[PDB]
Amino acid sequence: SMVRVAINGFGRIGRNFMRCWLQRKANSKLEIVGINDTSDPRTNAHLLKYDSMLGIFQDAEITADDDCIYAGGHAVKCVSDRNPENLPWSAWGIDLVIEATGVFTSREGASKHLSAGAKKVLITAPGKGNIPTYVVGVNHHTYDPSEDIVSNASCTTNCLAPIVKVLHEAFGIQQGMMTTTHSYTGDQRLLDASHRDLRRARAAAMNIVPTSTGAAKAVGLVIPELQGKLNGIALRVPTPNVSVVDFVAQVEKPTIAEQVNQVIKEASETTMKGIIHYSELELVSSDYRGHNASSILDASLTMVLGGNLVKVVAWYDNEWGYSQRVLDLAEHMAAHWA
Amino acid sequence: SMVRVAINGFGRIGRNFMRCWLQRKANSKLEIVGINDTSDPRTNAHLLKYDSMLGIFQDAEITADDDCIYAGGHAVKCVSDRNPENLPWSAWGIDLVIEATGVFTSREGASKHLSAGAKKVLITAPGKGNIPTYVVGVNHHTYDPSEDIVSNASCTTNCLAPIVKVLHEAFGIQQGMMTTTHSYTGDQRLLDASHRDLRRARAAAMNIVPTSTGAAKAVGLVIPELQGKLNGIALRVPTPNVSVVDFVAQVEKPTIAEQVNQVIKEASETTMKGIIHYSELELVSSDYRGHNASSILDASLTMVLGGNLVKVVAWYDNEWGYSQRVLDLAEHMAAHWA
Amino acid sequence: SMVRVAINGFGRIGRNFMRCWLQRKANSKLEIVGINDTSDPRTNAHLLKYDSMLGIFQDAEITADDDCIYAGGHAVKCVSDRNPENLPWSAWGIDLVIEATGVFTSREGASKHLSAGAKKVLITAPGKGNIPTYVVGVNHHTYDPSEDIVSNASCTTNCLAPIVKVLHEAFGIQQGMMTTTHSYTGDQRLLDASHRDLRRARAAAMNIVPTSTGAAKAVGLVIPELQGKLNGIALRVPTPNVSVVDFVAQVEKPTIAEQVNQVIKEASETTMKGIIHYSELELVSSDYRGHNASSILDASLTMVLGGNLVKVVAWYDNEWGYSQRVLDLAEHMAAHWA
Amino acid sequence: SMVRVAINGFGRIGRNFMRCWLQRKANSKLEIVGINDTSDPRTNAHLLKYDSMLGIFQDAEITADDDCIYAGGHAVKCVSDRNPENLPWSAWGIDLVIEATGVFTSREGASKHLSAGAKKVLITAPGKGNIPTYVVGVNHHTYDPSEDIVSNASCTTNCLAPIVKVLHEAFGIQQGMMTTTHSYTGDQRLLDASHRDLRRARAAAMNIVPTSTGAAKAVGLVIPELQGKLNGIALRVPTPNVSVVDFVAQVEKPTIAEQVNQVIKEASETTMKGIIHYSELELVSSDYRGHNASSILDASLTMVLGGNLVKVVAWYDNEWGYSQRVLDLAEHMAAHWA
Ligand SMILES: NC(=O)c1ccc[n+]([C@@H]2O[C@H](COP(=O)([O-])OP(=O)(O)OC[C@H]3O[C@@H](n4cnc5c(N)ncnc54)[C@H](O)[C@@H]3O)[C@@H](O)[C@H]2O)c1
Ligand SMILES: NC(=O)c1ccc[n+]([C@@H]2O[C@H](COP(=O)([O-])OP(=O)(O)OC[C@H]3O[C@@H](n4cnc5c(N)ncnc54)[C@H](O)[C@@H]3O)[C@@H](O)[C@H]2O)c1
Ligand SMILES: NC(=O)c1ccc[n+]([C@@H]2O[C@H](COP(=O)([O-])OP(=O)(O)OC[C@H]3O[C@@H](n4cnc5c(N)ncnc54)[C@H](O)[C@@H]3O)[C@@H](O)[C@H]2O)c1
Ligand SMILES: NC(=O)c1ccc[n+]([C@@H]2O[C@H](COP(=O)([O-])OP(=O)(O)OC[C@H]3O[C@@H](n4cnc5c(N)ncnc54)[C@H](O)[C@@H]3O)[C@@H](O)[C@H]2O)c1
Repeated sequence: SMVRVAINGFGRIGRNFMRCWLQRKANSKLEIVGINDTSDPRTNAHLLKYDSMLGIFQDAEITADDDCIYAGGHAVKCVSDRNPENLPWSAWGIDLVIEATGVFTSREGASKHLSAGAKKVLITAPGKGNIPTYVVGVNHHTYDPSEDIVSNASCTTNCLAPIVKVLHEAFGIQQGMMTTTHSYTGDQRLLDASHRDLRRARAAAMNIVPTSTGAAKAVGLVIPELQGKLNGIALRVPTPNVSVVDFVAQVEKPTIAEQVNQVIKEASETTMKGIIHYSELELVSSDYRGHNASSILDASLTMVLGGNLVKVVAWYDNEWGYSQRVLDLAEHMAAHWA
Repeated sequence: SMVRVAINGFGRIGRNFMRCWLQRKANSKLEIVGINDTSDPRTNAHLLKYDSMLGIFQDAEITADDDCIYAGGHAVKCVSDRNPENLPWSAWGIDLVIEATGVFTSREGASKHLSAGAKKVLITAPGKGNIPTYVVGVNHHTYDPSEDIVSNASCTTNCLAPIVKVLHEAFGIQQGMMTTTHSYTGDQRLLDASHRDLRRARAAAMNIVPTSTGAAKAVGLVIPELQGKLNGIALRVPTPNVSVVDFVAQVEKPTIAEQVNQVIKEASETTMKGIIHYSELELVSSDYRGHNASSILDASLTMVLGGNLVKVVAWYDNEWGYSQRVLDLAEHMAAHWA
Repeated sequence: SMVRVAINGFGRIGRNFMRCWLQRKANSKLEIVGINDTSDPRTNAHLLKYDSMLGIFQDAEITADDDCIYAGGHAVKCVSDRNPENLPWSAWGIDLVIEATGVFTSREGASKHLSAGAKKVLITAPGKGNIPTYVVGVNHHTYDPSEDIVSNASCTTNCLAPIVKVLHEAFGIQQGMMTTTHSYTGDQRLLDASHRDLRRARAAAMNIVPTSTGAAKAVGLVIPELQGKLNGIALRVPTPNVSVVDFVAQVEKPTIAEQVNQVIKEASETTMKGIIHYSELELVSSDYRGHNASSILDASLTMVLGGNLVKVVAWYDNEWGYSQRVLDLAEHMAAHWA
Repeated sequence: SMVRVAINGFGRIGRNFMRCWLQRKANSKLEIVGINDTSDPRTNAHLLKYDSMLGIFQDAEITADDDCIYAGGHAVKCVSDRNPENLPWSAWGIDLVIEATGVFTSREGASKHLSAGAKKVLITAPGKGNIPTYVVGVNHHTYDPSEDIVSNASCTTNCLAPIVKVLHEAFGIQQGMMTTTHSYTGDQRLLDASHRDLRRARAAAMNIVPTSTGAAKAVGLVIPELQGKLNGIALRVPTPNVSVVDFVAQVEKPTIAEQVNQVIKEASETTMKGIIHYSELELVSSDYRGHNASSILDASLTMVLGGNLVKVVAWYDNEWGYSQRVLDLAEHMAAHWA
């Protein structure tokens, strides 16, 4: 029977994850039975239904009362406590917590759900410290059913890793530089305001904002042969969703642009089907909203110089594509449950 | 000698106020000696100098250490405590606190600065309850030197009131409706997220967001004859700064557009000089950045029907113009410090 | 059998109209057989399918060659000539031309399609001079089957007129002021550049840009009792689509907000069904994308002072809603093709 | 005495060039005496003074009549003819034409100014065909005084070339990939509309838009040893001005990030002073508005892997910094006039 899931943090990723599940609900091993968030159920049902990016949820009615959010007859219990130790996970029989607050990414933070009664936690972000990290289509079959806390990495890592994996196997990646031109996120400020990062303090819709990213080093955890070989940065820019990765690799086997493209295309039809999509179309960021792939290779932009310097460019829907992956990782854990 | 001022909340209004004061510092009866804010002095010195809206501060060098921000040799002490009861106002000899956090606008909230030792508080927002409210150029000469807590109203009210006062005295305002088309503010969300107001919850730079405003009722507190005669709404739109008021009045004395324009132009040259600016130019919001007036009447947009229904439109820089008026109100209180 | 329609100008309105028709194609008396536009069929097929605002067209396959656009097997002939006198309207047997270029809105301009062979022209904009103007749900039943050139007015007029008509019949509108806070359009500039209107010359996505509008006077042509009683302005703001009308009326019959709301709700359920939608929800512009109504009354925003000064606020999707009404007007003309 | 200059095309670059000159007018060998543009002098004086990006021109009064634009007593003659063969260049004694329309970048196009009577033309864009290309601080001392038509290259080339030149001399560039994350320009569409490039057809303020750029190949013309070794792309993003270049080079001499930074910093103090600025500050795009350097190296973002794969990141103000360079190239030509 079903794995009972709770969502902790009903934010952009929490609510995209819930909409992904509501559309794949008929063939799932998961049942979302609870949400904890700092707001109330009426606010949250409103935001679940009325989304500036995804539009109005159509498939089922979404309603709320003091206690619950109702999404097409399914009643999802709600609570509101900032400290996960106090959560009613035992009383609700929660198996798996989708940890989407952004604030409990270390083992000590995420463990508080275990001590409140949950059996496992899936963190929708890179882990801090020693937390096993999975990227679906790259290393998710190495999942160890005895792990209690896992990470689904970041959106950028889920875009980059599959492409790196295909290029590494075909050409041998020796070193690699990435830049993601990335939509702003809720971590940034609307107008100039205090922040730990002096660049992310700055009005997000008016600026190109450079920032660091662990995505390129995190690829080394999911593809252990590349540990320490990749580095990169992020530029946040004034769009609200959809991002793009530009990756330049120094490879061992000399090649040309048509061959790099052919290798990716073959992978997108076979071993990376559903993970990498190969696009030959001249599209822009709006067109990739709602796309289900982790990475959409923009084949016209591929270029190679001197045999060994390879550049590829891939799109990702950082909210929705990432949430589809969280859901796939969760379904995978449900099918391998101990 | 000088009135010693502390800023509580070094946000958009706090930092605009500080820049206003640094440029009018030679003519001033105030001396800013302290800042309380939830962030540290190095962050705040960086944000003071580097502003997405105002640009790089040029007049003087701005530096910081653990304890202080230095703005052209002047040392501004810094502290960081969310609870104003704990603040060192007696120890720093603070006379006047500029209350710019947005969070202590009731008498009970603002009184915590008195009990920490400040002699007076000027709230940079409408007051809740019974707090005397002043709009410079409308009723600031009614200020009573024995008042310990005052409000400088909102940006919208400072734009609307002077125009209303001139139109009321010339034509007799019987009723009036206002809509402000207003730049987004820090109160709104960057991407759809929880908020007390379900409209302000929504991505601010992607949406037109209606909201309620007390600006129109607050005009009745500064022009007591009009209490209960005005109402209005706000539409937040995707610009970071500069706003516009549209005001439709039912008046007693029949008139036409040219005459309504002439009455405002006359007032802008005499009794409202420096408060209302009259513009015959066809400008857009960007052109009003840094403008010092509380209201800039856009004269081409004035229209009248049937003698008695009058529409006027006025611009305001909601951050900078408003902060100029906080500074004027403070200088006025300094000059009458009995 | 079918009325053969050609689209002249395959811009935002032309392409929205075509999508409207492709989704209502089974119930239709029209058949779109031709397009004239300044660009070629491959470009136009790409733009028809890939739309930043509407997303990717899903219902049918859309393809092109040198001569034609194919939308689900239906072949739409294409030509590219700036001068409508040269167009092959007789040769293609065109009955009705949808004039959507923005450039042939006078009788003399629009008559060039007649002289090229079309039997009638429907202008997707206000007409200049003496052109009969229809707003569906307000005066479209006065359409006269012998009229050869008609106007569907503007988006703003389609939003404002039905509401005015309901309020006039219930309360007696004596005078009225309108401001539309309107999404930017193709008529404006991306960055400051030359334009007939010095305000529209200015960077559209960075500014609030006031402009004149004939929408309020045009309400007098569709509701002849109100000719000369209404006036208004527009403020263009940095959203790409969806607009809002704010209307302040001086009325004869004293009233209050609840009653004004009840009169509009009643009309939305009966005589204005499908034209006015009544909303009690706290939504923002993004939520009205794709909405089929000409006006969506935002009921919480309704306010009344002194019995006789009434403010209402209504949303409209200026591209899609308006195009639905062009399609309805065209279906109406088809049904009465005497 | 003075070189008499005319501006053909009074667009973003034409008007930025004019403001650069008005501020450096006291030590110049150039005198701007005429403008040709498709609009009239009153429109153009308005746009010259009221700029959404640069703000209100302060230094001098700017006025216009039917014939002329006046900028602080200096009367600049205006004409309006799309075809440069008809221009009054002989009658106005024009020596140098600043060709800023974007439409006369080939030798045959630009020569029409010579045949109207001008002696030289400086194209504010890459040339098509065999036109000598200069980048100030890279190859401008190779100017040949007998050349009648020159190119100042693009904004991206002016940012990239100086940095490439310093890296090549210190490390030996073997191959190099660039991506510029670039503000939208007037070449793009405000809302989805026809364009030769199917990506630039798309709403520029709502999308990340990839496009090709000749900047990386054009570096090979100004640094002839690197011909054919560089390639790259552009991503247009929703900011109106200021751009950033990300450059990844494969170099011969093994190095680390601190050494790459030290070499650039030393060049910025000496041979590239005024061309490259070295910044150690954590700033965002808004902060670089109005910056006079061709390239501002963001030193914190530099990274190196395996000795030979080097990434650097540099900002540029694509309007203003580029126009300063156009002015410097023109002054250089004036000082070497034959
Ligand atoms: N593009 C993306 O948005 C994206 C993609 C991949 C991963 N992520 C990661 O997913 C996580 C969430 O990011 P997001 O974009 O949803 O941010 P968000 O701020 O929209 O969502 C966080 C939610 O958690 C709530 N919250 C905060 N602290 C809480 C607490 N102690 N208890 C309960 N609820 C709490 C917030 O109110 C909000 O509802 C972050 O770790 C982020 O790094 C984001
Ligand atoms: N257009 C405008 O921005 C505008 C105009 C007029 C009035 N106001 C009003 O001015 C006030 C502030 O507006 P803002 O736009 O500057 O907001 P903001 O969020 O930029 O500023 C608030 C500042 O105070 C800090 N803060 C919050 N709680 C605190 C506490 N308990 N102790 C100390 N510091 C705290 C924040 O960290 C921030 O630095 C509000 O009352 C607002 O309504 C704003
Ligand atoms: N919100 C709106 O967009 C809106 C709403 C209602 C009405 N309108 C009106 O509809 C009309 C078009 O608006 P739009 O927003 O679609 O503009 P747009 O610029 O997107 O569309 C015009 C189209 O016609 C083409 N064109 C221009 N001149 C031509 C000629 N001589 N021959 C053939 N084709 C030509 C353009 O290339 C473009 O494809 C205008 O009259 C406008 O006022 C627009
Ligand atoms: N970031 C930048 O804007 C940038 C930087 C470097 C180079 N450039 C180049 O500078 C040139 C101008 O670009 P821009 O951004 O000023 O564009 P723009 O469209 O703002 O300026 C072009 C001007 O020329 C006018 N014009 C067009 N055709 C004409 C003709 N036949 N005769 C006279 N005037 C005519 C236009 O009306 C406009 O005033 C282009 O070649 C562009 O590639 C642009």
